[PDB]
Amino acid sequence: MARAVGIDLGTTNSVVSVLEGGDPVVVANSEGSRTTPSIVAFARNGEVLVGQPAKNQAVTNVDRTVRSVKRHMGSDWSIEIDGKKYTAPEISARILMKLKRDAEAYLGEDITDAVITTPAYFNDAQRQATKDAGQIAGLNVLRIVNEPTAAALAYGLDKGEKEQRILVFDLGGGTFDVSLLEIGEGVVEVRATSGDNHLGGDDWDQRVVDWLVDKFKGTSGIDLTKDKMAMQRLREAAEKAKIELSSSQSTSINLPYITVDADKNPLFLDEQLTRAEFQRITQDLLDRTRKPFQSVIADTGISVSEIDHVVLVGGSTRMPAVTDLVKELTGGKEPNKGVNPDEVVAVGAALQAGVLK
Repeated sequence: MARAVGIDLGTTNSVVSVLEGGDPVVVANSEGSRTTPSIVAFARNGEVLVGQPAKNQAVTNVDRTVRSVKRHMGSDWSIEIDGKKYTAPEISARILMKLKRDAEAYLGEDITDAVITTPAYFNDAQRQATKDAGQIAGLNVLRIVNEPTAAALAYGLDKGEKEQRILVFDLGGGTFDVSLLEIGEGVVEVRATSGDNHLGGDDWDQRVVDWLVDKFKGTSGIDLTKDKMAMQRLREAAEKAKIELSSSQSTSINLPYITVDADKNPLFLDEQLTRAEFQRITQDLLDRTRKPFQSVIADTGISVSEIDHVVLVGGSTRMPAVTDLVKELTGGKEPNKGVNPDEVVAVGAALQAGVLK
């Protein structure tokens, strides 16, 4: 009975984990992925789309698509859709709802209890909105854990000396959260935070798209930003291009017959993006992280040599550009690998759900 799911109710992507005999296992979506886009869309027929199909229709159904609702949880923010205003609690509850339903299917049982994580900078109103979202989704929020806390829990960071210094570098899709933590008897307390609420993987992908458009245009003279379908697959290509460059030095973008030019000539986007070019481009954004990393270090008065452990969360931290930056940032103090960065927080949450009960 102690076990329950942990939910990483993320800004752009949410993840569910569950303790199975004490072993946190990340729950897969009905869509075939363990990572669920934190998007809730109302198709123009009264149909609730949560996750990837909400993402798929977002560009055409922006009218009724809510993305990154998490950014407004502590407010009175609501979207009036066909007679009903959906408050940020309710919208995020729909995520939780989908996530609950898949976990139910996965597990073959109804899990009512859950730890849901929130960013360390969320205030209690924002945490209460999260609790409310949980209750709306039929979840009984056991506790809310800060995402940095959960991240440290995920790696089982129980130092034999109790007291431990954690740097948690969170580069998610749409947000950047830096946090220094103090661990004591399984409790991971926050000492300082900083970050950039508008920097994440979305901008790194976006620069790849921009590059693709710029090079396409450079060759054909066509503004691909004017065609939404061009832009959706450019984002898919960009996403995967970044992913490939997390290990490869080069990746190939292949989007044939994208759109229509003046002469109806075959417009095949065929581009080679090197990891070096990728950095030449994206370092405009990688450099934005250096300042808030340092501001946490400065706010606590704790040098990098005094950090016992570094935790990287957010899938964008899988990039070697980020990894090497972390190595400079932390004096070579090596980030702990073994849990997927996007799943880390969910893992910790699941763990706290068992510890807690």
